[PDB]
Amino acid sequence: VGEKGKAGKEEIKVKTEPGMQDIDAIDVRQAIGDAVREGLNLREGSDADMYVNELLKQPVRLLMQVLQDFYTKKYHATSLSVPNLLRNALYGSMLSSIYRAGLNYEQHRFGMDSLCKDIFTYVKQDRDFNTGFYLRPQSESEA
Amino acid sequence: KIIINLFAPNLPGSTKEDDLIQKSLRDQLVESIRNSIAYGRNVFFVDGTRGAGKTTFINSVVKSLNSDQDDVKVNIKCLPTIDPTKLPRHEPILVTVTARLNKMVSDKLKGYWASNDYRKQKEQWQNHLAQLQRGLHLLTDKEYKPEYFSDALKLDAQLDYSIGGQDLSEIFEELVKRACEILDCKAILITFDDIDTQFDAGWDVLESIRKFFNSRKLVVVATGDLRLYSQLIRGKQYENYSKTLLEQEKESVRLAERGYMVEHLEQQYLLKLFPVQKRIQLKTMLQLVGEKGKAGKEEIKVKTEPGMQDIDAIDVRQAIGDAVREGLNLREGSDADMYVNELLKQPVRLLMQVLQDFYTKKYHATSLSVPNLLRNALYGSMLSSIYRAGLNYEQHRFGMDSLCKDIFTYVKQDRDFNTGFYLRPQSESEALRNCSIYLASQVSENCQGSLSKFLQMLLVGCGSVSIFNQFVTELAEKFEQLISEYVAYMSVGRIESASHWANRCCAVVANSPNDEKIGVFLGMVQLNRKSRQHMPGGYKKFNIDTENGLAKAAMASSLSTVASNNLMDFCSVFNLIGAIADISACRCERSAITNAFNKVIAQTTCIVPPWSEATEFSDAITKVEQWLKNVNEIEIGIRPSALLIGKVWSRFYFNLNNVADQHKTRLYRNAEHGRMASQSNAAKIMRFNVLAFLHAVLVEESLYHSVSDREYIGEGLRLNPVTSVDEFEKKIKIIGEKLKADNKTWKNTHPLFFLLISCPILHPFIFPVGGINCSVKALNKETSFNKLIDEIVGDKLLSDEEWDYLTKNQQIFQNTITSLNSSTIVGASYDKDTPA
Amino acid sequence: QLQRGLHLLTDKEYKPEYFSDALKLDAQLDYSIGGQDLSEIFEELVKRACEILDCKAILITFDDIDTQFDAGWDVLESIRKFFNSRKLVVVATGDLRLYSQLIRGKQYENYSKTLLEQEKESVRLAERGYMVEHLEQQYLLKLFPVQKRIQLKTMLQL
Ligand SMILES: Nc1ncnc2c1ncn2[C@@H]1O[C@H](COP(=O)(O)OP(=O)(O)OP(=O)(O)O)[C@@H](O)[C@H]1O
Repeated sequence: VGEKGKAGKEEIKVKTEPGMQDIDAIDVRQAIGDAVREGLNLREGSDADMYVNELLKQPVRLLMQVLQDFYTKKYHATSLSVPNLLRNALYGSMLSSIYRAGLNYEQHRFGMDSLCKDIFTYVKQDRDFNTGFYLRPQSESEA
Repeated sequence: KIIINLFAPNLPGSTKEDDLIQKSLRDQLVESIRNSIAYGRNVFFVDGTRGAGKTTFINSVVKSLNSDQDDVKVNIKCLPTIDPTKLPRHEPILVTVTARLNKMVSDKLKGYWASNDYRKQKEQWQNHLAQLQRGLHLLTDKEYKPEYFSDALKLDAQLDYSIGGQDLSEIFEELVKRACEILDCKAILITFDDIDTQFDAGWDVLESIRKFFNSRKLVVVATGDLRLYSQLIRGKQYENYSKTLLEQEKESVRLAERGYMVEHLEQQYLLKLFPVQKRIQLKTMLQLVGEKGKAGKEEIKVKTEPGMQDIDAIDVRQAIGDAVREGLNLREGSDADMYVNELLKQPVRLLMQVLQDFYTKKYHATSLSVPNLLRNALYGSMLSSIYRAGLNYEQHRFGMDSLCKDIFTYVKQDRDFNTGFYLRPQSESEALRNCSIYLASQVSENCQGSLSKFLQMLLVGCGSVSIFNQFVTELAEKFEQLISEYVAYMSVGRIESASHWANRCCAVVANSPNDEKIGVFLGMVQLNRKSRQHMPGGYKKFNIDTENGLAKAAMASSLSTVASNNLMDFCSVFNLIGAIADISACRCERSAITNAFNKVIAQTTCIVPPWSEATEFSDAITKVEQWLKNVNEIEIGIRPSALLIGKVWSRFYFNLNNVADQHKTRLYRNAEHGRMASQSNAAKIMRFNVLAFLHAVLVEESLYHSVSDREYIGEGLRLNPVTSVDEFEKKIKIIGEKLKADNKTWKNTHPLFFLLISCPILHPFIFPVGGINCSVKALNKETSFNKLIDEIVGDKLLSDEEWDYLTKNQQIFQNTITSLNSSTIVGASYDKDTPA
Repeated sequence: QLQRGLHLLTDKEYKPEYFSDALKLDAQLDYSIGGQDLSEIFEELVKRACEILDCKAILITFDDIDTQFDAGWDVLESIRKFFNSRKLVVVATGDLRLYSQLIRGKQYENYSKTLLEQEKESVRLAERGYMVEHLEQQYLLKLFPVQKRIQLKTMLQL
């Protein structure tokens, strides 16, 4: 699908609601971009571009599981907390990488001090000190 | 409406509707299952840690789907829940599913009313069972036999079998399809119980689901822990590797990618089996009850005593709090609910067995010692954590000595020597966080209805933690060896008396290498034991016989002697605290008070530790006996806590650091009078040291003692005065006019502080002769300060002439130390003078 | 009847077919405990032998295990499991610090080999040593009461 400015090999579209017409199906990058931008609270910039690109680099199974879980939960909730709903979707797929790092994998332990421990564990695992706290996917390890 | 009955059995089998903690999940999981059938593998997962209630929850789902069989348009038949841990070791899961499915089909065959309908479908079911019978060896074979090839080519099975290879996946798929026709259902629900007891057995469950349960006629729900499944799956992907490659490619460049590859295999294996959109997390009790005031997800109530109805139930958050508010002797605030929050995050099995062992022994006792009831509950509930943390397990030794040993070892592992003696449930570990509330119930139990034992935790429990931190740790494996000497020297867990520990503690504060040779240590002053030439002012060798009856007795307890290279008499404040603890243990008899007064000064031979390289007397016992009778009449209603004991020591210990160095240099030639705040002679160092402890018991106990419901110190800055008395005076002044506003006494609100301000030993230290500052404003605050003490105590400490003699620079005093200021402190050569 | 139950001593596995012979009460001796109890069969065997021999008790004597101290584990296990009756007196000889070394090795065999390798930290290893030392000091106390222990004296003492 390219890199948001390239005429890619294929044009993939996603139906994010039940009964959506194939004609009115938004682009795959936009569907992922909607979750990242409205979930991680980002604007139109290189910060969101690298997140969505990294989600494209994920396996198709992992990509669809994030896509399916996020939008299926979103539709039921609307009948908001998009970051929370995305946190539900991001949790399941990015769960095996949590254990490889040492994150907080208990929802009851979703304490603000744990995130400080999590990020400190993250930046320690990232091995970058002056830029690790940016929470950028600049690492060379998929975890 | 979730009403948990604590006196009910509260077991997965005995759990019914209206007391299911997980009800929104059960309602929404059933709908998700039904919708997936109305429209490959259809597998749902219910996640949760051990004891989260997976077995209780998943049984309700089977019950929910079983009820109203024909009424629901979508028909689902549920097999009985399969528990992999209780199955035979080598019995395949496919055998278990078929055996349970066969009985469900067989009972339906016996239910028909038409002979031909029953006869025709019975042989079809038997035909599929025979095919499965023929092919089960494909699972349990250690090798292939050429005789099987001729059986594989047998295409006379009479069924479709779109692929012919004797595929057990296809044989079971047709068997399930036939079973749905007989049972008249759209799908069959295979249910798997959690594997937390033995997760080794969960590999066959995982393998069977992907190999055999791929039919659209099958829906699977499994419970367990994903992190427990992950280590199970990842431990199998390591078995796919060739072992020879493992030792040969041991380099970190290939071992990293090998660990990376297994993570990729584990990540997709978990995603292949359990889709994320099908997963469900069992919410913890904290996640269901909410926070302090914010409304939670559901509202849940509990029944604490038998025989009440549902309207008498109370919320689980309150019931756990009341067991901690009373069990740990904590008032409502940010330090009591953190224990409730920590218990809410605990597994439900662990939480029920806390609220059961507590209230079962509370209703059977009230038909008390609530701290003792909770401690018994938390002893068994946290028992595995206690063994892991290396504490004392014997219930027949739950005494004062064991508790002080636990505190030292708890902070030895908590890595928190600064504030780790609050026993706060704040540690990153799980065992130490569990023992943080078991030990916090130990303190609230042993130090309940007592004063001698409360100071024992304050001085020996919290004290030995702090003295190690600042005076012994600098010498440190060595650290474990050093503790093997520090605990042995200080006799932690085997003390005789608080003064005996103090006679060793005062050495330790001096054993540590301190510069400038000044004898103003932390919480003590090293009074010179001899004299020489060039002694300016009225300064001489310290004398004990100079003081009168009570003054001699009070300072005799305060004195300590170390048997170093040269014997060094030490006067401290821990000895006063040690003596009070020893005296408060003595009963009303006057034949034993003199023993607690004389065991402290004589026969004291404290050798340096291995890590160190180098009749007016009767007029005081009548006051002690009166105070001792005043102790036993109020000390019963004393309700302290591990937080309060630690917090009091925290304020107390910081003052000793302030006094030690702020008065270290302020010693000059004209310091004997102590008229001005600049002069800080040895009679002022210890005057503030005692006032430091009286203030630590003043502010901290006004904040956390559970007997008081509303604050008394009030909004302001708490600076624990050193070199001054004004802010100490004002806080007593505020409470005096505060207790009068609501017409409340000075005894019930501050039972702990009242019995220490009225202690006969501390009285000659409040107003010494080299003490009180004599400026116009200093006497202005101290005139009311002495009056305030007399008012709260109930009797005058100094008469009109006694105060006037101290303010204006002879009449002997028995309730006031005199010769202390004349004494000179070791290493303080007064070659200078006090600046104006 | 003792021969019928000897297989339990030497069997390397349980035979489900023997459960039918572990349920028969056809014996007129009327053993109070459930069927196939070697500890009980030997008790009436010894009780019967006391009547024939016309004696109050039978003295079972064991030599020392100096030349092979692994052979003494069966002696220790047979004494507690079987030789516990008012009709039986047992006298054993041998180095007590050799029996202790033999019992200590057996108490370590009750630990799973995976746990021993996976928990080598000092805090757990020291606790294991305390448990093993406590376990084998009580084993000697039950097997050999202190008031019945006798220590041979050497020439220097005599
Ligand atoms: N809905 C409930 N109502 C009351 N008590 C409950 C409930 N759910 C769980 N409990 C309590 O918590 C305990 C947890 O046991 P449960 O079997 O439900 O959990 P599990 O650890 O996932 O299962 P298993 O015993 O199979 O390992 C129960 O024994 C019971 O005491």
